[PDB]
Amino acid sequence: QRPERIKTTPYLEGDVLSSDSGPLLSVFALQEIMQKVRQVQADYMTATREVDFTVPDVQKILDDIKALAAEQVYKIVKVPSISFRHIVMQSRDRVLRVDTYYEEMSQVGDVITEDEPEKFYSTIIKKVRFIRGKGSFILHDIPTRDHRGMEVAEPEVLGVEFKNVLPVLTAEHRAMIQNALDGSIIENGNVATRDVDVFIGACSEPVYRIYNRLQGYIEAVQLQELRNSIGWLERLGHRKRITYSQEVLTDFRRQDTIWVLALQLPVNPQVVWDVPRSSIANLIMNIATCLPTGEYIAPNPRISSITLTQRITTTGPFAILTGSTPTAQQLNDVRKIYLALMFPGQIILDLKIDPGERMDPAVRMVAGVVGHLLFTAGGRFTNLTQNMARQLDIALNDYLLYMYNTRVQVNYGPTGEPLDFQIGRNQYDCNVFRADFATGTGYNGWATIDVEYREPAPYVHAQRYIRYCGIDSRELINPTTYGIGMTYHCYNEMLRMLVAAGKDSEAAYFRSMLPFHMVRFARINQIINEDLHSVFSLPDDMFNALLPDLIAGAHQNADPVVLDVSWISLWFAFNRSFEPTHRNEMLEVAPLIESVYASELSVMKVDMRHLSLMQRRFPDVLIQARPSHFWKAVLNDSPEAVKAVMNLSHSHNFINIRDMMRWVMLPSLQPSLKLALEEEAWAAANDFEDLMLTDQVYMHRDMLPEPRLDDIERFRQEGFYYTNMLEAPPEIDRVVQYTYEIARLQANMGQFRAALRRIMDDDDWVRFGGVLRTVRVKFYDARPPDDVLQGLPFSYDTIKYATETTIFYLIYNVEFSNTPDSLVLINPTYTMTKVFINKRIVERVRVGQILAVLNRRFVAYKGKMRIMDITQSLKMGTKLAAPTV
Amino acid sequence: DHRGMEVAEPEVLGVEFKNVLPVLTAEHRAMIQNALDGSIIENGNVATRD
Repeated sequence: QRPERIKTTPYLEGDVLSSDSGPLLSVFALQEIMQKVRQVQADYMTATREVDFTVPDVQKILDDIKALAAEQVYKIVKVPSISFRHIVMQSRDRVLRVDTYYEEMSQVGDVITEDEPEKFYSTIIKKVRFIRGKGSFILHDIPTRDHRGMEVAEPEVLGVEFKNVLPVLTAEHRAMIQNALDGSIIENGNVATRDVDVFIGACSEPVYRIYNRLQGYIEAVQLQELRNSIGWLERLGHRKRITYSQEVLTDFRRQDTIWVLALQLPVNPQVVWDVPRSSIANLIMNIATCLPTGEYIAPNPRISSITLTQRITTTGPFAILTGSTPTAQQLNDVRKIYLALMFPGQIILDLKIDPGERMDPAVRMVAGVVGHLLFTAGGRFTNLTQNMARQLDIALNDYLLYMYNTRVQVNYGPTGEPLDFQIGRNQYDCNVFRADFATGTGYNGWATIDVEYREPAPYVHAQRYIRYCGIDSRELINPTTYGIGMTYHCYNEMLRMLVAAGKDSEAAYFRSMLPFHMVRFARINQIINEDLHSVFSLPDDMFNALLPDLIAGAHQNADPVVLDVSWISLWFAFNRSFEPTHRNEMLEVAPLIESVYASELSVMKVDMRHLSLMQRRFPDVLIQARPSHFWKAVLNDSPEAVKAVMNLSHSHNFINIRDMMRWVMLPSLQPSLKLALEEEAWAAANDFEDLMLTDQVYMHRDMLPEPRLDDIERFRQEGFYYTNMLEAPPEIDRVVQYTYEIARLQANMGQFRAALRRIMDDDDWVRFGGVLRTVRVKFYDARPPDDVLQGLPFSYDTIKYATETTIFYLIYNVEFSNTPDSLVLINPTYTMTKVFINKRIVERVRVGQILAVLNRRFVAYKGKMRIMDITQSLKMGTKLAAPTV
Repeated sequence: DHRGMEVAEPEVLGVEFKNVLPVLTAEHRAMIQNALDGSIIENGNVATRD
């Protein structure tokens, strides 16, 4: 199926040894990281917090991100909420209404206390998700009816309930209200093919604000935004070289279907790379969605042995090493070496000194040669530590001086460093094979440009093309040189030195394995810049600073993972190839999985951005608060799939207070449907009076009003009642201002009860402002008990400054046989608590304006329309008919 | 935690006054709590470590 795997000559055709895959190396790499930190913490006296190291199921995590793409933040409903109610009384033709949105806003979270700061943040988040979850509907297929030629709507789709008003209302206003119910007509409803329903209604302004943003979203987010997203998915498949079917996408929209698109496919890749200490978590997600399943191909066995007649056979110099097998421990070390070659800067190797294992001394000296022509310590990236590259130069110094043939001459240098001599008859200077991390004089990348830039990438953050040993992946399609001149500089100097030291039988081996060597790096290049190109890859501003922060030893936030290999694992990784067979299963669903993950991080950042300012707005509430409280609060009201990706390296326990504060200040947001529906919900809560929380609560000595009634019907008609709710707050003069620091000291000095009563006797007003309070609304007919009547704004335990207050309405119900002095007593009953709210909540308005609240232009869809989501169709394997210019 | 800055708990200090707090007067008990809230924790730097 591919032009590069057509194996004509039987050179590259060899035996299959083992296999590997994407979803297997992802769980293997996290095991080898967490086993190392659980090993050094068991051998030494370590003193830290107990952090459990469990290896999470990666395949369950990637499935749960995919199930989140099928979520629907909107909902389909036929009728809106109730949104208004009326309470009847003794009066006819005069009632009082109740906006029942604030009744629903009363019992949302818990009571705000001045000692639990984490419970304050969860009370806020529970309110805003209640606003967004309620005001996000479509209102499809409302019921209507007919009246005298015009189309009037059924009264159930109006947001007023008045069914208790009719059996007490007079027969004159029954017809005066019936013209209004037949006045809620359908606008331009007497034309067919309308395809929509327009009517007027009543709903509260904090929820109607969400209804405008969702309805305005579908007007602007349509086919052209699907046109950009599919056109971007063509360019990623244009690079990754996937095959297409003969089926293209046509932009034919039906006349009865409405498209809703919740995501955007060009992902801002900075959003993933601001998550604190997520450098290892981005690596494991890169393996699971991009590595293809391959087989380790052993080289052709006729390279060593050439059989002449029957019993005459040429034998190799490493006859003992080629006929060995890797044990099950060492095979897990070959899978580390190819895991460190595919991810160039991010994974670095070491040596793993082990006293239990006893090897031949010759396998170390042979594997000092193989390390010098397989790895890379050049001027751009490194595959191996400053210590691992030091024990290879000593292993080369010992191999070049243990001469089992006739000794060649050697002239040492003035220092004592390894490889400081001039071996050979013609005195090849062996000084150039010591590791020099600024130029890479020994390993690959000596005279090679192994990082090049040639085209703008689909993911804008990773533009580089890794080219191991200066070889393109197009030297398997159209080769440049012959089958003998396939040589590069870092290998060729190793051969002409190994001949000079008399080891020209081993040099015959490494020369005859040159084209097998170059083909392997020509397939690693076809995995790095062709398959492992995701948003989870490393950006260029972190890749370029990996090596120059390794030499200086400075601190870095993209610190590499150090893994351990063995000595013989250097040899067994030489004679393998990893030629991939099948690409990864979830490669096509990959960028939709990245899109949901980047979008859910965007809505988490906004929920911490607004909560971080509450201390600078109400400092008297949050005394014992810290930035880890809203970090703990909004992570509870978040999907567990996105939380499981952020804790892939158990970094939830290793974050200090100035790292989570750095994430909430980094500007990078991925716009989607939910963020366009969340930021509108936060805009409706920037006053807190729509959250039933206020600071303007007063205390003022005032008697319960005893209406000295003389006419029974006039007292019955006018609708007499009493509430503690002010219509307007008192003046700035004549009042006394208290706060938390003043009122707390007066309780400890014993002057809180005394100095407050002197204000109550001089007929003044005291404000307890500074903190917030939970406010409820109650209704009573007879005399309410003491807590409501004298209910103090504070309490005792030494005081509770933020006690829950209440709003009570006392409807005076009178009968015929009551004395005018019956409700007049000798000694009055005072009330103290008086709260102002600045909201139209409970207003006593006559029945001429009972349905004057119909001022909301609702827009509804007809029942023939269809509402379908198209977010699940943003796969990479799709192609569209009309290409994007 | 207190007012957005960090303070130390009273047992982290090297004194034990738990037997004198029941006898001590309520006027000075609120003043010894305010005196206890003055031991702020400065951030330091020991070989480039927090």
